[PDB]
Amino acid sequence: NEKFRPEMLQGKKVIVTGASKGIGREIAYHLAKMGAHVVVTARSKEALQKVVARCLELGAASAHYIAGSMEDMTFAEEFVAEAGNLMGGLDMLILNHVLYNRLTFFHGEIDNVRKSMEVNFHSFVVLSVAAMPMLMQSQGSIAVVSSVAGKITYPLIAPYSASKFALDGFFSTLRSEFLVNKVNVSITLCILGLIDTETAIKATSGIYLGPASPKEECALEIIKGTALRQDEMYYVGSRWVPYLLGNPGRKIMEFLSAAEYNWDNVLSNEKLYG
Amino acid sequence: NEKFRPEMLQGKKVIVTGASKGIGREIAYHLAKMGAHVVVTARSKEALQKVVARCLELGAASAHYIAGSMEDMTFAEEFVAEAGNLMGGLDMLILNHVLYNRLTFFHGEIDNVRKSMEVNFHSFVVLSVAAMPMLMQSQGSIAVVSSVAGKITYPLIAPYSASKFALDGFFSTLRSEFLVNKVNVSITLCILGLIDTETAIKATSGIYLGPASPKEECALEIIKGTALRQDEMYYVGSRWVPYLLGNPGRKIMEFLSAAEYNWDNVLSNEKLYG
Ligand SMILES: NC(=O)C1=CN([C@@H]2O[C@H](COP(=O)(O)OP(=O)(O)OC[C@H]3O[C@@H](n4cnc5c(N)ncnc54)[C@H](OP(=O)(O)O)[C@@H]3O)[C@@H](O)[C@H]2O)C=CC1
Ligand SMILES: NC(=O)C1=CN([C@@H]2O[C@H](COP(=O)(O)OP(=O)(O)OC[C@H]3O[C@@H](n4cnc5c(N)ncnc54)[C@H](OP(=O)(O)O)[C@@H]3O)[C@@H](O)[C@H]2O)C=CC1
Repeated sequence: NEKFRPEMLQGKKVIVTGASKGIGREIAYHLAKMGAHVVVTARSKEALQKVVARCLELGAASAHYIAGSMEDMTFAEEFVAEAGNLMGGLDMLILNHVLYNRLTFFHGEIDNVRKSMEVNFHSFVVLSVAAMPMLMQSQGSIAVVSSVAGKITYPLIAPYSASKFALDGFFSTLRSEFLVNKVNVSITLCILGLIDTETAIKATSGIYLGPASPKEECALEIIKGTALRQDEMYYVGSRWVPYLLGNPGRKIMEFLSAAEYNWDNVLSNEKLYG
Repeated sequence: NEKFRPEMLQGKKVIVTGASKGIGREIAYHLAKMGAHVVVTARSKEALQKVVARCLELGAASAHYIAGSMEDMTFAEEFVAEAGNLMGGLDMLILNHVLYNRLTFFHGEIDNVRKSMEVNFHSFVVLSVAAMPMLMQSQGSIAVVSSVAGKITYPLIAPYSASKFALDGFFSTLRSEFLVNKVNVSITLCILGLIDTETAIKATSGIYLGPASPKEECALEIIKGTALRQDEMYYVGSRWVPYLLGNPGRKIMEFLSAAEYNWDNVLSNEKLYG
């Protein structure tokens, strides 16, 4: 476990959300080629059926889908339980689905804000909570798929960028707690630049003109970084960009701030209850 | 308009949320000493009443309170309209209320996550949307009260930190678009370190031991930065901390990314629709 080897996903039990098309579908493909057990989800029954059949073709140990909407928090919680049952456990939770709005100036569409927060952030939280016990018993891993727009802001897309930023605040804090605690569930935040997904290409078409990175490789890098158990994985179309997105200032401040807690109390209140 | 002068708030029409205690109450007092028109809100009717009477005493041009809960998006939208009518307009919207959770390791309390997102983030957005036409006609200003834990993560407090990070993703993008567009409503993100608020002193008591900055001055600095129309205002108990909080990387990458849009198309799509 220093360099990635495809063999590391052999027989591992993996959930992939938003896997009927785009990057998600690609993640399933690569996991199937590695011979992982795979449970795939999104809203479209027929699209997921195709992915499932393709994954068995490619050499998945097993492949199933459960269709539903990630704005229903009850489905999200119950999806994880079914997924565990079909696999007899869970090694990796790949949180990938997303709601995209139109690239537009914000004009007070508060329903876009709410829907984006529901689909892109709250459900990732619900999925993680439902999966935590299985991940803890397998010392497994969570991929939190985000965006450059979750580290930095871009005109158009405020609703989306709010939800992605929220992911960083929540999961980074969680990892930080897991580290002190010492939980042995790893959390990888994936910071992706523009990707040549069909929705993204259509979305950005007359609007944003920077180059797009390929989805097949993107999907691979997500699994690499999650398997290698990294805090962050950057796939952003350049080697110098990630240095400007990982602000060392925050790193230093988080480091400095830890010496400000009284760990004796914190750790013994935790053992008392909660 | 280069150095702050108390005169700049004289007769200005200001909403302050979460203003029955802590920093909010201090904001109302400072605005009253400057002779502003003030509408104050929070859930506690009797605590608000006291603050209003103190504000009139301290020299407010006028002072009123409307009590209600920022979990209720209907109240938030109707509060801004009533506030505007009491004052005949609005020059400054100070978004300060917050729900605090106990400082505890996260153990799957999804309701804390939901409620924090509701009170700390969604309501900020609803208030701003409701206020925007009055703010556009006055070319006014919004203060978005955040935290160091909205730029950086801290163990304990994950749900809170998600909400604060959300505010940065949302409002910073909003400012971006306002500059392009060219709206003339300023948005000041207030990054506060530890403040000697009663709630904060109780909350952190046996747990976090860093020094606390005074709420009276904190409240003043929030209004100076908002009146001076700053993108960001730092009040963090140190002069070098802000350097580590404002990632220059982010600013460079935002500046570079701008030249990546086709603004001709963006601006003409805006002009035809939306
Ligand atoms: N494409 C890019 O340029 C970038 C992508 N990313 C990130 O990568 C991830 C995937 O992006 P991408 O592959 O382009 O997205 P796509 O639009 O290609 O695919 C999104 C997937 O999520 C599913 N989905 C959408 N809405 C819901 C819902 N309400 N409930 C359940 N499932 C849903 C979709 O299926 P269905 O619609 O049938 O439900 C689909 O399977 C996201 O987290 C995104 O933020 C980050 C930066 C850039
Ligand atoms: N205090 C500090 O160490 C730090 C504070 N900040 C920021 O400063 C701001 C003020 O915090 P502070 O003075 O410490 O907090 P306080 O607890 O002192 O004040 C909270 C205010 O918000 C109101 N409020 C809480 N919940 C709701 C609700 N659901 N609906 C409407 N009003 C509500 C409270 O009254 P009621 O419950 O009666 O409604 C009260 O008036 C916050 O945004 C905070 O995040 C940032 C960094 C540090």
